[PDB]
Amino acid sequence: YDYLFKLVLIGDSGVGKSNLLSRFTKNEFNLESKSTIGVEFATKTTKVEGKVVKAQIWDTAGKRAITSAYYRGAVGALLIYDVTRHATFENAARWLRELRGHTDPNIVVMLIGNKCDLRHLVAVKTEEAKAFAERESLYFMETSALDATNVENAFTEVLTQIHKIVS
Ligand SMILES: Nc1nc2c(ncn2[C@@H]2O[C@H](COP(=O)(O)OP(=O)(O)OP(=O)(O)O)[C@@H](O)[C@H]2O)c(=O)[nH]1
Ligand SMILES: [Mg+2]
Repeated sequence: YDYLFKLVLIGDSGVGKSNLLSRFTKNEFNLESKSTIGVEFATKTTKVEGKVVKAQIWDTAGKRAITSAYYRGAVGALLIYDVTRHATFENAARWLRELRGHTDPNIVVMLIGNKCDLRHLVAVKTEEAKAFAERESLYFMETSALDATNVENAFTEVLTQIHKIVS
């Protein structure tokens, strides 16, 4: 734990939060996936622009005054929606204002369109998502936990920019 960056994943149920966490930390995809009970953790150590960082990534259910303990100390946040279900992207702003009720204004937040491997079912055009990120100063990437496309880039990018702030 040279420096340990706590990151929280948030977003509605079944957007792929847990599988995202699984593919980044252990490189595996839980097909047999159940809704997350409580909060689960997973760490990974990587070196961002030349300084070894430990990420300590928190995960919970999309569904208890545990929110404050959930967000406490988070210096990063992945706002995940499900590219194929427009209702997941719509209440991302509602996750966003909860995430800013319980964190610092300078947290590094990436909006994430997960499941980009389901190309024939995409219900969210990337320019409405890019518009929402522009409007809110969010980073943004499309990802597939199933294919691993952009998962590492999503996390390391967050980690790198966290590093630039506190370095
Ligand atoms: N095709 C495809 N399916 C995915 C992808 N990521 C997740 N899924 C599926 O979507 C379902 C939800 O996965 P989870 O990671 O458990 O969903 P979640 O966001 O963690 O939901 P909660 O933990 O209950 O809040 C699972 O059945 C996955 O198989 C993806 O990238 N591509
Ligand atoms: Mg889960």
